[PDB]
Amino acid sequence: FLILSRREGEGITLSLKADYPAEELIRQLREGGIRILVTDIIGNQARVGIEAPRGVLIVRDELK
Amino acid sequence: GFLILSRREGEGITLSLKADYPAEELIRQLREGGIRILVTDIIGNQARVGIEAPRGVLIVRDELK
RNA sequence: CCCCGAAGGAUCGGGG
RNA sequence: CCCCGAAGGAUCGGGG
Repeated sequence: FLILSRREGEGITLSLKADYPAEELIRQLREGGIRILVTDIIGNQARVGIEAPRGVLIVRDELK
Repeated sequence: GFLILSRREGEGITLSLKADYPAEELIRQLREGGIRILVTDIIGNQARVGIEAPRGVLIVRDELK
């Protein structure tokens, strides 16, 4: 699980790591799947959790 | 053009890839689009969440099985 | 409730 | 600010 705070209007982008083997990934999902939990909301700040095979990159949008 | 659904503290979303979509085809769609996650709005107890993703992926609120 | 941070895979960290 | 919906790909619909 990875945890980041977003406000209204802020996003999160899920590329997939360039290196990892193509087929490799696909099974982990057909089995695993990606999990998006909204672990706690407070005032203006949503606090999200993301759980994803290690071949997916997760970046807050403001990281280019 | 993405998918909108409200969640509360502790509520989730699970992203499946449709069982019929080809293995090799999906990859193409992420390689060129990624999957995006906007928090469109926050109001009180409920978070409003936008998710943009290739028809290859099934977006379901965690409480539908 | 604010504020600030977070290249972080952790249900993140720090301040009023 | 609440309520309740939402198998829905649409920055979702309904009531105070």
